[PDB]
Amino acid sequence: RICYNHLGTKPPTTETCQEDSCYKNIWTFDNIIRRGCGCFTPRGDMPGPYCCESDKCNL
Repeated sequence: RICYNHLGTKPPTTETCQEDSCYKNIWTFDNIIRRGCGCFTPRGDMPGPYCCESDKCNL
């Protein structure tokens, strides 16, 4: 659905996707935070990223 596509420091913008969820985690590759659609990959208690089930919910 419409989730946030803001990339850590990159310019923050929303992005429509298929997963009604929105994943926003600090773990990434070159940047740091990344808001997308769905949940992160290593879901668990060790990591503390942010997944959600609403549009633009990972702001």
